[PDB]
Amino acid sequence: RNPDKVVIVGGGTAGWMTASYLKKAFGERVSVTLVESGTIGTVGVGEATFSDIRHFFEFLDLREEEWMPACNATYKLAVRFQDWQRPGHHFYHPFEQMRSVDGFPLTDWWLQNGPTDRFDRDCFVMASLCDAGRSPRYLNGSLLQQEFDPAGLTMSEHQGKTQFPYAYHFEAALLAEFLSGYSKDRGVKHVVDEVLEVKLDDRGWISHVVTKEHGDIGGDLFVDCTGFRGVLLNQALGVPFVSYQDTLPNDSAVALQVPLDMEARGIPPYTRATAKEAGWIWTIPLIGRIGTGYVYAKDYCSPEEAERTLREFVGPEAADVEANHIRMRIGRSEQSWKNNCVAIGLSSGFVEPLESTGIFFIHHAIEQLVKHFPAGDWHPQLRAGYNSAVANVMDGVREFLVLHYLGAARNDTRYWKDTKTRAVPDALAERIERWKVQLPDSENVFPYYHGLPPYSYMAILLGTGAIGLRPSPALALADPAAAEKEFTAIRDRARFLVDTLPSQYEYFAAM
Amino acid sequence: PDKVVIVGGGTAGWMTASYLKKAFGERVSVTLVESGTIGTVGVGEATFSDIRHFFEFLDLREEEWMPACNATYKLAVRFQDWQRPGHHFYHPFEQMRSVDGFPLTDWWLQNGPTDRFDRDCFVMASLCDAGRSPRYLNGSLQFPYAYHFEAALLAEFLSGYSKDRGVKHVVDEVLEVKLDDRGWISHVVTKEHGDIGGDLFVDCTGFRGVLLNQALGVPFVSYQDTLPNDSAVALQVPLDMEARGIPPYTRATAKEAGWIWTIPLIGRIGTGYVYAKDYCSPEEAERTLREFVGPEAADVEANHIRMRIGRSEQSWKNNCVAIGLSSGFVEPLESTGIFFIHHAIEQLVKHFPAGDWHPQLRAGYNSAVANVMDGVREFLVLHYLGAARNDTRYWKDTKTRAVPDALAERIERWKVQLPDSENVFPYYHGLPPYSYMAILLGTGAIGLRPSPALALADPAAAEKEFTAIRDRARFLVDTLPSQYEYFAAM
Ligand SMILES: Cc1cc2nc3c(=O)[nH]c(=O)nc-3n(C[C@H](O)[C@H](O)[C@H](O)COP(=O)(O)OP(=O)(O)OC[C@H]3O[C@@H](n4cnc5c(N)ncnc54)[C@H](O)[C@@H]3O)c2cc1C
Ligand SMILES: Cc1cc2nc3c(=O)[nH]c(=O)nc-3n(C[C@H](O)[C@H](O)[C@H](O)COP(=O)(O)OP(=O)(O)OC[C@H]3O[C@@H](n4cnc5c(N)ncnc54)[C@H](O)[C@@H]3O)c2cc1C
Ligand SMILES: [Cl-]
Ligand SMILES: [Cl-]
Repeated sequence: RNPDKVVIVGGGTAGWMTASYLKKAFGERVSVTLVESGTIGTVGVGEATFSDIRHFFEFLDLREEEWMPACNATYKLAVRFQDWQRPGHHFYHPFEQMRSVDGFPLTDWWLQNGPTDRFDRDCFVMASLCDAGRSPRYLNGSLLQQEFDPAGLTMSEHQGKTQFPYAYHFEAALLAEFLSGYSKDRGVKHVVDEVLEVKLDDRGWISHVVTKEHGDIGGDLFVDCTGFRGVLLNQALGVPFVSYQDTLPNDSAVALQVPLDMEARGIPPYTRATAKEAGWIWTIPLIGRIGTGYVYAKDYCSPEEAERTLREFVGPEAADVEANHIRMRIGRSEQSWKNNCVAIGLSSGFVEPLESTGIFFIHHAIEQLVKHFPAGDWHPQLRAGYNSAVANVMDGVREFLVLHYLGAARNDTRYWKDTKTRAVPDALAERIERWKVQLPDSENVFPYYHGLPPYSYMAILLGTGAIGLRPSPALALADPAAAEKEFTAIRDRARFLVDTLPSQYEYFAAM
Repeated sequence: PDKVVIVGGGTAGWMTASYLKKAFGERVSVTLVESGTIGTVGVGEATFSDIRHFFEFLDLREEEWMPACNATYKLAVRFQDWQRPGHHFYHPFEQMRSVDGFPLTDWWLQNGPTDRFDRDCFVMASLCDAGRSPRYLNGSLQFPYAYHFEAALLAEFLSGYSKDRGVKHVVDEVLEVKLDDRGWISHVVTKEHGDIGGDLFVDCTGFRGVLLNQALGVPFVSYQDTLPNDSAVALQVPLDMEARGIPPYTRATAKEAGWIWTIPLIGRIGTGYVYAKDYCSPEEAERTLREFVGPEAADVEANHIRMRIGRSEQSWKNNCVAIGLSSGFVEPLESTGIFFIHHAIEQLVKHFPAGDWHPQLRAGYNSAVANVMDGVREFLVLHYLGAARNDTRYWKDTKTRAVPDALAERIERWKVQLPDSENVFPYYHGLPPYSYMAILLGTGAIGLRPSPALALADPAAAEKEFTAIRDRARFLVDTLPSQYEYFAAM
């Protein structure tokens, strides 16, 4: 009858997303205490989200009016992949549902007889808005419809049935500060101190966390949000961490924060991923500045050269700003939940920000935490269900990311030559063989949930260009009519939206 | 044009012929060869949640085909006496509702109003108990309801539909299937129409499997080690449906050595006894069925059937694809027979070999077909593993029989975790997570727990949703007409 006590260790994005979500879900029925270090800094990045993100704010009962201005937040409709196939060309991976004609996806029709040479513009409306720098909403908060006009879906069904599950760019520090206010206004205890030790009982479970100036803080469930450190799960409980470095070599990153005149430049409604000599560079647009970073493998490029490459790429306005060098831990823990300790965030695992899935992992974890929340005698099946769910999301996204590099047609430097000599898991090698003949569907991809629908695999395959696809033979005998009218309908609405929608700065100037 | 030759014309063949001709047409040539001495099986009266998409693909409105086939509506399947004598529950064609991330059945396990989950969580469960029509007397209406109909009448209707679009029809005996060098099919030899050749051959010859199983020697994987029901005896009983109404559902009444189906049609009921030989002989299986229906079924002829339970090792070999009973079959507990056909012909259009036969296309089709069979099979075993009835030797053996290691493990999860999208059969097999919920909750031999989180959650949003369902049901029952009144008007 006494409220279960949850102790959260870490004041990063993971920690406050957990505290606010847990407190919103259970209210005063659950006591939440968040302990964070005052000397240890947060990772400083993580500023683009995934198609899942809208569900998180809806669960928190937060409208865009309340949180977006305080975080310098902007809209994200897609990820623009630049120069991944050949110099000077780009394609979008949009957060938009794939339309089908007579049981066949529009991309399959596009392979038979597509209008233009860009699959993304023909099959996705969002690709036209991105190329025009358009805001998804008119000057009155009206989404893609001039006149005005919610939904109770879970996270998975949101990104599965919502036609336009767009995302956001935002400052990772401002969001954490906002969620700290959201949490503390709902009864979340805040303790700023260092956790010196994790005291375990006789049976190996966490008894309490030993702080320096606040004594022993105990509880029933301990949540590790200490980042790459893994203070509780990896260090204290000794849960082994498995690396993904063998399939995804990128281990390093260097990032800047560049204040720019977001007016002459404009605010592009997407994250850009420009392919480079030893990796790729991200461009995350915000209100007032852009967040840019070079994700690379240091075996192909020195940290010194990587920073200079990044500064040249942005230009003179980034010549003197501080550069943040990060050594990434790529992979995941063998299990994210052992005994009474569950890791959420960088402590659980991480893959390179190629598709901005970092915050997605956190969002998925806390949702699965509520779903598999213990209150009785802790049934092993509950913990097993959580660990398999979290691992499948990680393992699935990892396949999707390797596919980016196996599909890349770029082949100039040693880094991009080695991307095809590197050994892949046998599972993905077989699906690629299936995908060459049978364009990816719900039955030839990774079987368990991992946030990626078939049209995502379609977009990366069609856009990166090295893996040749074919249109299914049935479309050579089908009446192309209906498909050509669907192609026309997409082109028509796109032309209407581009000519009627405002830029983002215009939208954000109108409060 | 690509030449497709279909052997067999008993629902499997005509659904294939009409679907292909509507999908492609003129750019594909279809020839159907059916025996004029060998008949259809000839049952298959109830359908599944997929069936509406089939008629929509054929561009057929309900009024075009339903009266011609004596068709009625199927809102659910009523499982009777599977847990205890006199108790029943429904497995409806209605989406499960979610409150704060948890399915309504999970909330019901925590603090449900009534002792009947189906009445609390499903609206149509109230309509079934009240014998309501899903449509008003003026045609008004996610509810993927199915149909009951005469399989014989639908076959003739589709034949007309097929031949009205260029499907070449031949009535003759296929006496031989001649194989070329590779082992593919050159042509089939008829009795007096000569050889009929083509590029693709479709085996729809039923349990015989003349083309796939006999001519090409594709092995058959038996499911009888986990599903012993191998026999069936069926009747067609003309009735004054006005007196006792037309139920908007298929009933599955558990019996001493199996179960009995009751399929309501226009002017008659389709009913049969699915059973296992070791527990019941065909003669007393007939006796039981007649006593179950009554004096109205004392003189009507009885159709005895030896069922082949399982699936072919592969349904597509070389240039031959088997569709229907030739591909595989499981007992009609959930009416998945025509669903298997509808799925197969849809996969056939998807994996159509208009291109010069890539092995990956054939591999994809066989995987889709096999997993639907394996998934449904797992779902049907759950009916018997979950059934609390324990009176006869037949029902006691359902708890000592062999159980797939995969099933046994995810059952142990379901007892705690409850069926979701991540702990069921991971590939498409027509059954959503809420279908598994209904069977477990209804049959009652397998106990379940609510999620421990719901003990700490605010019930307000859930209690509101239960009330919203009961209110909508109360209104619908009071305003909707009988299913009989509906068809009597139209
Ligand atoms: C280069 C890089 C780029 C990224 N890009 C993206 C992106 O584009 N989109 C996206 O969604 N995600 C991205 N991510 C991931 C994202 O940044 C993280 O998931 C999130 O921002 C922070 O997760 P975290 O709190 O676990 O990490 P951290 O910021 O490291 O959290 C650590 C917290 O725990 C505290 N702490 C640590 N040890 C102790 C201790 N003994 N005692 C007390 N407190 C302690 C620390 O003080 C700190 O508050 C990126 C990550 C990196 C490294
Ligand atoms: C007891 C029982 C109950 C069932 N209940 C349901 C239900 O409730 N709901 C549902 O959806 N499905 C049900 N089914 C399945 C359903 O009956 C079938 O899916 C469908 O109705 C018939 O499939 P078929 O054409 O492959 O079989 P068949 O009817 O046997 O087709 C055989 C055809 O091929 C011809 N033929 C055979 N050999 C030759 C030859 N050498 N040469 C030329 N022609 C040949 C025959 O003349 C015949 O026309 C049930 C099946 C059984 C046995
Ligand atoms: Cl990321
Ligand atoms: Cl069936």
